[PDB]
Amino acid sequence: LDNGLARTPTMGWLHWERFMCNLDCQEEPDSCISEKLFMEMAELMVSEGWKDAGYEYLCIDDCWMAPQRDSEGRLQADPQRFPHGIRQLANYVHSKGLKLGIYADVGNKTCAGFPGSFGYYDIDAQTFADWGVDLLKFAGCYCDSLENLADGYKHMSLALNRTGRSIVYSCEWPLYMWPFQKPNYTEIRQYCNHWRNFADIDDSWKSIKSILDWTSFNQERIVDVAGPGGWNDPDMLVIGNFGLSWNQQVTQMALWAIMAAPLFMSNDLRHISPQAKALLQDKDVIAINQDPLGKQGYQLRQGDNFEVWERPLSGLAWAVAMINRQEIGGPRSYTIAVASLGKGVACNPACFITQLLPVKRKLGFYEWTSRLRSHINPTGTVLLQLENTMQ
Amino acid sequence: LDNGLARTPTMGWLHWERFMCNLDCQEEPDSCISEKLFMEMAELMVSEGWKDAGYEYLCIDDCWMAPQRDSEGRLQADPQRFPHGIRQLANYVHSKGLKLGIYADVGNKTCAGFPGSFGYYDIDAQTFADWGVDLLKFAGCYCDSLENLADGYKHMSLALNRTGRSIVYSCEWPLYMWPFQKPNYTEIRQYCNHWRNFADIDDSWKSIKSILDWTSFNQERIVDVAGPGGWNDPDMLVIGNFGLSWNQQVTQMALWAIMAAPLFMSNDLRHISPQAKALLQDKDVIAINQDPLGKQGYQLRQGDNFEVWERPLSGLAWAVAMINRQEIGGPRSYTIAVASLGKGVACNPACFITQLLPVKRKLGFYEWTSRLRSHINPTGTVLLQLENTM
Ligand SMILES: *[C@@H]1O[C@H](CO)[C@@H](O[C@@H]2O[C@H](CO)[C@@H](O[C@@H]3O[C@H](CO)[C@@H](O)[C@H](O[C@H]4O[C@H](CO)[C@@H](O)[C@H](O)[C@@H]4O)[C@@H]3O)[C@H](O)[C@H]2NC(C)=O)[C@H](O)[C@H]1NC(C)=O
Ligand SMILES: *[C@@H]1O[C@H](CO)[C@@H](O[C@@H]2O[C@H](CO)[C@@H](O[C@@H]3O[C@H](CO)[C@@H](O)[C@H](O)[C@@H]3O)[C@H](O)[C@H]2NC(C)=O)[C@H](O)[C@H]1NC(C)=O
Ligand SMILES: *[C@@H]1O[C@H](CO)[C@@H](O)[C@H](O)[C@H]1NC(C)=O
Ligand SMILES: *[C@@H]1O[C@H](CO)[C@@H](O)[C@H](O)[C@H]1NC(C)=O
Ligand SMILES: *[C@@H]1O[C@H](CO)[C@@H](O)[C@H](O)[C@H]1NC(C)=O
Ligand SMILES: *[C@@H]1O[C@H](CO)[C@@H](O)[C@H](O)[C@H]1NC(C)=O
Ligand SMILES: OC[C@H]1NC[C@H](O)[C@@H](O)[C@H]1O
Ligand SMILES: OC[C@H]1NC[C@H](O)[C@@H](O)[C@H]1O
Repeated sequence: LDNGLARTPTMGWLHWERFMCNLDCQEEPDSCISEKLFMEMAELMVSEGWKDAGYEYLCIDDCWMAPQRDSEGRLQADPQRFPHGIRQLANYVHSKGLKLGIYADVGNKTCAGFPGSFGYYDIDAQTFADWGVDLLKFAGCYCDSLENLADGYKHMSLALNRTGRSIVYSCEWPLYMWPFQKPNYTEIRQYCNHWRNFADIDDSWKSIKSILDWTSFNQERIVDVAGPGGWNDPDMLVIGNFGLSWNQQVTQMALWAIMAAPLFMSNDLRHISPQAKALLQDKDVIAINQDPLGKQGYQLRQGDNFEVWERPLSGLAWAVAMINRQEIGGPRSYTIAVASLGKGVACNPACFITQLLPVKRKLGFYEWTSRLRSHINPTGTVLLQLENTMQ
Repeated sequence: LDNGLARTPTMGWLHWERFMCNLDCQEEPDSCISEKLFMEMAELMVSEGWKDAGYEYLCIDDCWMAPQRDSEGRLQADPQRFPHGIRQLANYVHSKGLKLGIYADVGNKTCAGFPGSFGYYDIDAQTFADWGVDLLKFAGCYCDSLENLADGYKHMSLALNRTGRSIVYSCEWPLYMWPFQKPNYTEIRQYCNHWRNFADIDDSWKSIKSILDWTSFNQERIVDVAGPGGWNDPDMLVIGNFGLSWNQQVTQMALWAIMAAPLFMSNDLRHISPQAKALLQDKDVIAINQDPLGKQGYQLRQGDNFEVWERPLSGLAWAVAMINRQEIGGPRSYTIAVASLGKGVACNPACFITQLLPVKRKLGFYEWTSRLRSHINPTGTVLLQLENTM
C-alpha cells in the first residue's frame, strides 16, 4: 500500500492471543478488555523499554465495541469497560509517544459478534480518523460472498485514504479468501500495509510449526511480493506467555525476523520474565526484522529434520537461521559450506559471522571455501549474521 | 512383584531420551553412550543433591553392548565405549552410594539391533547378578509372537529371582501386547516391579498430553492394580531439556506424582537450569510421589478444557492436581466444591490446603461447605495438598 507507512514491518502490542474476548470485568478484572488494561499496558511500554526497542503501536483487537451503534449509526466503545471512549484513550496513548490501533470487520458482524462494518465503510473510516486512531486491523468473519470480501477490503482501503489521516491498514483478506480461491497478492499489496495469510496463532509449538510449514510451502507465492509498505503477516509473537519453551521462543523470534514479519507482541507486560523481555528487545535481531532493504527471507534447505532459512539484508549482509526439528535427544550438529549461503555472495571472498541467537557470539572470519559448523538444540534455532568483507 | 523392592516408585536417571543411541565417540566424546558419561552422571548425582532427593538408580538403556556375545555366550559391554566392563562400573556406582540399572530385550535383538536375550534368559540374569546390577529394563522388540513375549517376561522374572540378588525388574510387557490383546495386569504385577504401558516419550508437550490422555482413558483397568512392588510406568521425566515450557514441566512433575509413576530423569545433569533442578528436587512433590500408601491417583473430572486429578495419601491426606488444557489466552479461573474432592472425606469437616505447584503457598482452612478457587496457566497444573483437620 503506497501510503508512506510500514516502510519497515510494523512493531507493537496486540491484545488478542493473551486476553482474547474476556468481558468479565467483575470476576476477571485484570484480564478483561478495558480502557484500564490498555492504559496500564501503554505505561509499561514506555517505562520498561518497549518503545525504545521499536514497539510503537498499542493495538486493540476484537471485543471493544458496544453491542449497538449509536443514534447516528457510528460505532461506539462499550460504556461499561471503556467509559472515557476511544478519542480520550487515543490522547493518552499519544501523550506517551505511542500510536493506537483499533479493530473492525468487513462483514455484518465482528468474529466475536459485535457490529460489523459492511455498509458503513466510509462512516467507520471517518470515525476512526476523528478518534485519532493510527492503525486498523480489519477481519473477515461473517462475509459469505467472495465479491463482498474483495469489495469491502478495497472500499475500506480507499475510505481510510480519503480521511487524510495516516492509518496503517492491516488486512485479513488473503486468509478469508483461501476458502474461495487463491489470493492475488499484487492486488492485496495495492490496498494493504500487511496481510494475514494463515490461521490464528496460539500459545503452542504446534502452532509455530504450522505457520512456518505453511509459509515455506507457499513461499514462491508470497515471498517476492513482500517489501516496504506491504508485508506478509504470520500473526502475533507469543513469546512471554506459557506454551513455548525457551528454544521455541528463540525459534519464533529468529524466524519472524527472517520472514520480515510485523512484530505484534501478544502477552502481559506486567508479568513477563527477564529472559523473554531480553529476547523480545534484542537490538540485533530487531535490526534484522527492521532491515531497510525489506526483502523477505525464505527456506533454503530442508532435510534430516533440519531447516536452513536465510534473508538478504542491506549492504551485502545476510541473516541465516538453522532450525532443529527433531524433538528427541540433544543438541545436533549441522554443517554447511558458506558458499551455499547468501546465493554464493555473502562470503565471497569472505564474511564475518556473528551468532545472534540463542546467545550472542562473534564466530570469526570465514573464507569462501570454508565450512560453518553449528550445534542446534531440539526445537531451537541458531541465528547468524553474515557480513561480507575483504579481511 | 513380591521381591521386597520398589515399595515406593523407583527413582533415578536413565539415558535414553536425552542421549539415545549415540555411538559416535570420535566426534562427540562427551555425549556418546560410554563408561565416561555414566561416571559423570554418577558424580553429579552425588555432588548436586540428586541422591539426597531420592534419585538412587543410575540406569543404562539400549546401546551398551558389543555386537557379539563372547565365546561362552555371555553378553559383553562394548570394548571401546565401556573398556572396564559393567561390573567395574557397578563397583564405582556403589562406592558413591548409588545403584546400577542395565538394559536387555526379551526378543532376538534389542530395539537398537544388539544381542537379544531370547534363549539366554538364565545366562543373562546370572551375568547381570555377577556384575552387581541392581535394576533391569527389559524391552520387547523383535518378538514375533504373544506367547513367546509372555513366556520370556515370565522366564526372566524367575531367572532374576533365582540368582539370589535383589534386582528391580522393569517390564515393557503390556506395551508390546496392547495392539493385539488386552493385558492381564494381575499377571504382569505378579512378575514385574513396574511396566511401561504406552509409547516412548519425547521432548514435547504433545507427548505429555498423549500419555496423560491414554492414562485417563484407560484408568478403569490400570489404576487399581498399582501399589507397593508394582507400578504403572508412563515413561521418563524430560524436565531439564528443551521442548517443554516451564508450565509444561510443572505439569509433568505434578502428574507423575499423582500417577505414582517411577521417576526416571532423562536429561543432562551437567547442563541443567536452576529452575528445573529445584522442580525435580522439590521435597514436597517427591513426598507425594513416594507416599507409602502407594495408591495411584486418577482423573476425577474433565471438561471445559480443564482436568482435575486426585490421589489419596496416607493419614487421610489427598493430592489434587488441576490442569488447564487450553493452549491459548491467559490464566483461567477454575472452581470446585471441596466436598467433591477426596471422595467427600478430604475436607470433612474441614481440611487445610497447601498449594505446592507452580509455587508453594498455604491457602488456609476450608470448610466442608467451601469452594476451591484457582487460576491455572495454559498447559500448566496447580498441585495442592489437602490435610484433613479431624
Ligand atoms: C492516499 O493514496 C495516495 C495514492 O496512493 C497516497 O499518495 C502517495 O503517497 C506516497 C508517500 O506519501 C508518495 O510517494 C512519495 O513521493 C515523493 C515524491 O516523489 C517522495 O519524496 C516520497 O519520499 C520517498 O523518499 C524519501 C527519501 O528521503 C523517503 O524518506 C520516503 O520514505 C519515500 O521513500 C515518496 O516516495 C506518492 O507519490 C503518492 N502517490 C500519489 C499518486 O500521489 C496518499 O499518501 C494516500 N494516503 C493518504 C492518507 O492520503
Ligand atoms: C524371589 O521370590 C520369593 C517369593 O515371592 C521372594 O520372597 C518374598 O520376599 C518378600 C520380601 O523379602 C517377603 O515379604 C516380607 O515378609 C516378611 C514376613 O512375612 C515381612 O516382615 C515383610 O514386611 C515382607 O512382607 C515375602 O513374604 C516373600 N514371599 C515368600 C512367599 O517367601 C523373594 O524375595 C525373591 N527373591 C529375590 C532375590 O528376588
Ligand atoms: C448482511 O445482512 C444483510 C441482510 O440479510 C444482507 O443483505 C447482506 O448481504 C449481509 N452482508 C454480507 C457481507 O453478506
Ligand atoms: C492481479 O491483479 C492485478 C491488479 O488488479 C491485475 O493487473 C493482474 O492481472 C492480476 N493477476 C492475475 C494473475 O490474475
Ligand atoms: C527368534 O528367531 C528364531 C529363528 O529365526 C525363531 O525361531 C524364533 O521364533 C524367534 N524368537 C522370537 C522371540 O522372536
Ligand atoms: C488374570 O490372571 C490371574 C493370575 O494369573 C488369574 O487368577 C485371573 O483369573 C486372570 N483373569 C482373567 C480375566 O483372565
Ligand atoms: O475475534 C477476533 C479474531 N478474529 C480473527 C482474527 O484472525 C484474530 O486474530 C482475531 O482478531
Ligand atoms: O532402543 C531403546 C528403546 N527401546 C524401546 C523402549 O520402549 C525405549 O524406552 C528405549 O529403551
